[PDB]
Amino acid sequence: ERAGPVTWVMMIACVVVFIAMQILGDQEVMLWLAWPFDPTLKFEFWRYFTHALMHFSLMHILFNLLWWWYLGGAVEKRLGSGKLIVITLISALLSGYVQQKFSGPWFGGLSGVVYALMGYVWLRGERDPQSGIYLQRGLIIFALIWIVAGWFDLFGMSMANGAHIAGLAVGLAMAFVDSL
Ligand SMILES: *C(=O)C[C@@H](NC(=O)OC1CCCC1)c1ccccc1
Ligand SMILES: O=C1C[C@@H](c2ccccc2)N1C(=O)OC1CCCC1
Ligand SMILES: [Cl-]
Ligand SMILES: [Cl-]
Repeated sequence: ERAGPVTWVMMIACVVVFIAMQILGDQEVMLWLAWPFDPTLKFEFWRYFTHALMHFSLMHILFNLLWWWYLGGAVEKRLGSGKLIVITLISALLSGYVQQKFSGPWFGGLSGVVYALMGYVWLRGERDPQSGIYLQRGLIIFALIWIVAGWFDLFGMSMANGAHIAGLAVGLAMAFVDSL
């Protein structure tokens, strides 16, 4: 029993980066991995994605990776690595875009991506049971509680509601496309 290669490599990468952040401090790692925060950086193309790899607390990374492991892992197993890769790239790009637009380039984390995955697995199951992909009732509840936590700032997070929504929109859009 094991998480697929994308699911696994993403978790490893997040952990390595989290470690780098402990050794060097958050700021220094952000200096290299954050969304372009200066026009002289706009052509360092890894930055449009690598912001998703940074986490700022234990909770952040523990919870993001837990949801990534479960939702990302299920999508990878049942729908393929390619599917997970595309959901990840698109949600990371759009949620990052929306985030920097409203609040500037200093942010990070897999939240945009897990919102997408959450939206994807849920809607897919709603519209296409026979797909084998669905979000259990109990998990819908826990997902909702964390959405509330982020919406009303019960727990301080890196990204704002807008970027979380942008992540969700991506997942819903792809599930919708997929269930035609
Ligand atoms: C990202 O939004 C950070 C939070 N993760 C999250 O809320 O994900 C839920 C689970 C399914 C999608 C919404 C977060 C949670 C706990 C601690 C810190 C950050
Ligand atoms: O988020 C989530 C899903 C739920 C959960 C359920 C079982 C194991 C781990 C996580 N959860 C969460 O926030 O649960 C809290 C209550 C008990 C563990 C932490
Ligand atoms: Cl595993
Ligand atoms: Cl966040």
